[PDB]
Order: sequence, then structure tokens, then C-alpha cells
Amino acid sequence: VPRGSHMIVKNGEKWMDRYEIDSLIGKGSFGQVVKAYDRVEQEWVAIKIIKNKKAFLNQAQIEVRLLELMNKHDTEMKYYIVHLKRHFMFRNHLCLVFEMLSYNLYDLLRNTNFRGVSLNLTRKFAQQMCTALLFLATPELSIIHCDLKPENILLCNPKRSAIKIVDFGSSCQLGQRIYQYIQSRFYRSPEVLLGMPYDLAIDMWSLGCILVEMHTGEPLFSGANEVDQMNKIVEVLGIPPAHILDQAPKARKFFEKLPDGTWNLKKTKDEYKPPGTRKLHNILGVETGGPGGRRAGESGHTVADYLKFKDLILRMLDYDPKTRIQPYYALQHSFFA
Ligand SMILES: Cc1cc2cc(-c3cc(N)nc(N)c3)ccc2o1
Repeated sequence: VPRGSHMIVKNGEKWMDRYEIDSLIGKGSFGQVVKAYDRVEQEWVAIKIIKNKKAFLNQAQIEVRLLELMNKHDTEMKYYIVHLKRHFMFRNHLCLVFEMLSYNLYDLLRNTNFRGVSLNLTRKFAQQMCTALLFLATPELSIIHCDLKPENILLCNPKRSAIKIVDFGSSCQLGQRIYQYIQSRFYRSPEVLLGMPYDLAIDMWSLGCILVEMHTGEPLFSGANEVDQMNKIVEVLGIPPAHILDQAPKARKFFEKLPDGTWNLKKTKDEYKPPGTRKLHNILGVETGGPGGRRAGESGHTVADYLKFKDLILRMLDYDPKTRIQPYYALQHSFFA
């Protein structure tokens, strides 16, 4: 019986006279993902190997249940989610066989030298991700991904715009509270930072953050920690509404209620732009040739195009989860017309 939690995998070895292990795709907290040739089906697969650890096995069994649940639906919309081909036990590890995809949206930004992709390619990723969120919002699914980020959205093919969402390891269904900290820090919604109840709207917050980054090359809100995260959100969006802060268990982690009942920023121990003064209109460069002026004298980057983009994003970054744009309405926005 091995002492470590990790599976020993040798490049070149063959599993169950079927899977020819080529190479490591990537390592994560769950374990690892290997590229392998399935000699029976004659196709590449990405094998997700789970560590022999109780916490990770439990998360992976939730992931298998939610992916199999999604697979029973007929809609074309389900193809924006990575396809789980099968699962088995091997050398006492749970192994998930997925279709082979291509590189993630972070690798795509790094290949631009973090200068961002075009507004036209941003629109394509936006439309697909809004359709995927509409699929998860199907009542019989009601899945919250809870970990959207550029690294969890993958191109299907290196030369094409088609994308799929991966990793439902942190995911839950509407009304569940399972894990103490959810969402990646940069993509973490204000209701989660404030310790308020969360629903599918947290994923639309994450998507708003991701789409600005895909076009600018840089994260919109790059907090070093939760206080810094909230402060960078406030730079762009101002002080959250009183009706939210008055109900937030963790309001006093970031803010203070003054004698007149209005909220300000909590004093530092002893630096940010004043609240709401880092305008998204200037981050995107709506009137000034897009990010860093670099889109002036290219087509597909008009002031009219940028205003439609800015308006959709600001509806995705609504502080109020009950009024934040829902996937069904985001798809009807003039940005997609
Ligand atoms: C190239 C490539 C990487 C890759 C990664 C996954 C995958 C990774 C994780 N963590 N969770 C899920 N549900 C899928 C699937 C196919 C893949 O294809």
C-alpha cells in the first residue's frame, strides 16, 4: 500500500491494455490530469486521476453525479460543458476519462503577452459562457460552478473559438452551503466576501470579471487577500448599497456604519483610489481606442461596440444578486445583436 496520496504514472506505460499514457497535462489540489491514447476508441482522452484522500474523493463523487445528471439532457446547450466519457477505479484511485480539449483562456492571454484578445473574440466567449450558465440554471440542475476563472474555460481546438467549462469539484446546487471558502479570490462575488447567502448569480459575477480580463489582458480585481479584494471592487463600483451591508454578517470586516446610518470603508491599520473613481469606461478605454489605446485604427472596436460591452459587464457586476443580469436576459443584450 503506497504512503503518498498520489498515483505513480510513467509516461509511455499502458493501462488495462487500453490507455497509452503520453504526458502530464497539469497537476491540481485534486490530483493530476494526463494525456492518453484510448486504443479501443482510437482517440485522445484527458484522464483526471483523483488523489487517495477522503476530501478529494468526496468532491470527485459530487463532480461525477453532477456531470452524469447534465448528460441526461437533450439540449445542444450541454456541449458547453466538458463531456465525461466514463469513470473507474485503477490502482485504488478514482479516474475520470474526459474528451481531450486544448489550452485554457489563461494560456491564450499569456500568448497575447497579456495585451488581451479582440472584442470580437471576447463576444464569442461571452455568448458561449452565458449559454453554458443558462444550461446550469435549468431548474432540474440548478448547478453553481463556484470556481469560474480563465484556467477553468478551455478551447476545444487551438485554431477555433469554441469553448467548454471544466472542474465541477467545488460545485453545489441552489440552497447548499458545503465549503467554508468558495470561488477563486479575483473572481469572488461580493455576497461571498460578505458571508451572505449565494445562488447561481455568483457565477455571473465571476464571468463579468473574466470577460474584462480577456479583453484587457489583466485581472479586473487582483486582491492579495479578501480585504484587498473588496477594496479593489470598491475602487471601480463604489460603496455597496446599505440594504445589502445592513444584512451582511461580515460587513465590519471591510466597512463601518457611521452615526447617520451610512457606510464607509473601514480605516486601515496604517492607499486606494477613492470609491467609484476607477471607472470601467476608462479601464476598457471606451472613447480612447480600447485598452492602452491599442485597438484604435482596428475594426470591430467602435465607441458603439465598447458602450454595449461596458453596459453588459456593469449589469454582470451589479452588487445586488437579485437584480444582477441572469443568463436568459444577458443573451438578449445588444452586445450579441
Ligand atoms: C487539454 C485538456 C486539459 C483538460 C482538463 C480537463 C478537466 C480538468 C479538471 N480539473 N476537471 C475537469 N472536470 C476536466 C478535461 C479535459 C482536458 O483537456
